[PDB]
Amino acid sequence: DGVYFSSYGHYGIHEEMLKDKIRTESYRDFIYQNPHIFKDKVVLDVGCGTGILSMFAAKAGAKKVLGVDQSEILYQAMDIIRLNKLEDTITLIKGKIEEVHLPVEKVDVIISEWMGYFLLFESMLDSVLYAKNKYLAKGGSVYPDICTISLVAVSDVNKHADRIAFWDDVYGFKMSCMKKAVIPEAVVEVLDPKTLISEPCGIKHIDCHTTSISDLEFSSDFTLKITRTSMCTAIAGYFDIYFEKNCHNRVVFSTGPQSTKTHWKQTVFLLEKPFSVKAGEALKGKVTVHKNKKDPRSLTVTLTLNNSTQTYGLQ
Amino acid sequence: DGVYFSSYGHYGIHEEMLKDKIRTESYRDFIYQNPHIFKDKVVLDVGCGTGILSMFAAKAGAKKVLGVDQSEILYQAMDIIRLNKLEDTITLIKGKIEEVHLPVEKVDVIISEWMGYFLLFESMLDSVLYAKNKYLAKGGSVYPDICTISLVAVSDVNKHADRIAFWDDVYGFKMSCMKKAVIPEAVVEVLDPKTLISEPCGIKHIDCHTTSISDLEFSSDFTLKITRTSMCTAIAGYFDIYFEKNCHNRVVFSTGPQSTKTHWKQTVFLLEKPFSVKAGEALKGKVTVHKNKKDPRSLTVTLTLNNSTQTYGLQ
Ligand SMILES: Nc1ncnc2c1ncn2[C@@H]1O[C@H](CSCCNC(=O)NCc2ccccc2)[C@@H](O)[C@H]1O
Ligand SMILES: Nc1ncnc2c1ncn2[C@@H]1O[C@H](CSCCNC(=O)NCc2ccccc2)[C@@H](O)[C@H]1O
Repeated sequence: DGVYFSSYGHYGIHEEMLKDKIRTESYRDFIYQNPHIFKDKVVLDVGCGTGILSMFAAKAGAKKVLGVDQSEILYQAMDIIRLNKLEDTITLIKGKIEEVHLPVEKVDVIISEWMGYFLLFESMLDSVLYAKNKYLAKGGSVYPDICTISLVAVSDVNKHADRIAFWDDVYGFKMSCMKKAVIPEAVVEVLDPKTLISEPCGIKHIDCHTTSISDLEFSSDFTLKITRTSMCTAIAGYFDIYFEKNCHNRVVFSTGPQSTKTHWKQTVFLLEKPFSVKAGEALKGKVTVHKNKKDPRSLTVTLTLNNSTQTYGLQ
Repeated sequence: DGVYFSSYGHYGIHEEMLKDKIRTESYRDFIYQNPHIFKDKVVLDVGCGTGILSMFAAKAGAKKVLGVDQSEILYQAMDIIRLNKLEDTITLIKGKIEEVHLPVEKVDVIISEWMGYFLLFESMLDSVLYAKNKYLAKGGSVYPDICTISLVAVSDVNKHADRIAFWDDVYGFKMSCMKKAVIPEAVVEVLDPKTLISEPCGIKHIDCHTTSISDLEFSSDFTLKITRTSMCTAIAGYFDIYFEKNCHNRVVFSTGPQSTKTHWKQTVFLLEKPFSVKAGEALKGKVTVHKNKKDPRSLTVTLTLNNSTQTYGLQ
């Protein structure tokens, strides 16, 4: 989509992503501490951006790195690779991974940073799975290989009031009809871990080696173990990223609220009707994640909890 | 423009603007403390958004309020006015102020919140001046009536290094070619007032009663009185808003770094080549503000200082 690749044309998003130390050091450590994965191999960097994953792979001893991006950032990547004198190892190709012509039939390794808010926002894993099905050699590997999504309950009456009740009295005037636009929009924000009132519950496990495209729309029945008697005002979502297959030095990071903040923050679903929970309670709910019918890069999250159902949107 | 009015269709920008207490209380105080300006008058709210200025004017005793917005937010304004039982005083009209049909020939008062980053970003004052020339009755008033733009010198080597030098060494790789995209982009951020190294210099005075459209593209020769021997790394811009004409209770707010933060923050122009200044020095420069030839809602700021010239863009 023209709007989608246009946004990634600007250096601003690439600066934010590169300055995310948890993200950037995790990939750096994965590659530098497992050079047996890259030594003398053919590597495909899907959505290479500025191209630093391709340069990591070269440093780790890749025979050949193919960096692919549809964004205009690829022209910056070309200059960056030339500035670093790596043009004999790294080839950059402008286009969608779905339609570009590659100068090889097969690659030994696919690496990518495809993750959106709540993991699946932007639907870029579909592109990586296209690349894997078409190009990954027999016995090849895709990294990161394992991803999880988790939910956790939140009590934060003040944050709820600031976003919702706010619209009841604005300098004496009623603006209550605005609440209808607010509730269905998922909020991307850093969550104070003091406001967590449950143990986390895993709602999705993905292995990029065995997952199909169709698996990326899913339902889960979840149980949240309530740890604090309180008013439940929201459910928050986050994701964990693992580098595992054939690793001597496994790497993990979490985007959860108990972990150092990343640029992905946490995804918060505000409850239209907050409700009381008790420590020890097993809170049962159902969550379904779909691609938005209108824009398949946008997500729909359907949440059933406390005998009420709300659908939330990520952009 | 479709992109422009689309952005103002979402409640998010209206929430941010309404929660800016300095902005919102300034307009509230102006209207509530000068009701003689509104009593039994016909009022035009140009770009009414959620419509709360129209409701302020009604409370202050307006005979008739016409709220105009091209954005889809106008449908929310219609519901808000009905919820407050003000539909007999306030009429909302969907369209551009340049082309809508008004049910009156003339209005006594125009009120608007048209100000962008560095005052003139988005070029919405052109629309307010259209409305004034077409609709303002003989002896009518436009608010806010007086605006200034100021510049101030900054020393912040660390912030400069974080935005510019950062690209020289990214995990051992050279990304110096990215600096070319960064320098020309004006930064909108809250400036630490401890990093100011000059007295402010006014570069523009606008009275909305007498200013022409053509006056909104301007040049100024400025002098910054340096107060701290230091490395000058940036020039910051901000603006002041006055309610004056026929006021018994005059109202002012500043978006400057010595004042409480607003959603407009400050506009920062990073210098490609920081240079040394001395306390007592009279630093002479020239600044020109133009509409972007490609998109006239975008600004071009041409800065000459220390015998070097850089053009900066606001989106
Ligand atoms: N179908 C597609 N075909 C081709 N390109 C596509 C497609 N879908 C999306 N894209 C691009 O994918 C990127 C995603 S954002 C990651 C940038 N890469 C990056 O920082 N690498 C360095 C790095 C450093 C440390 C840790 C991780 C990564 C954008 O540039 C999109 O334009
Ligand atoms: N040519 C045009 N014709 C018609 N509408 C146009 C045109 N150019 C821009 N617009 C609209 O102008 C608004 C600017 S943003 C201020 C919203 N109003 C607001 O908060 N009022 C309440 C308030 C409270 C306290 C203090 C001040 C204000 C947007 O909604 C645009 O869609």
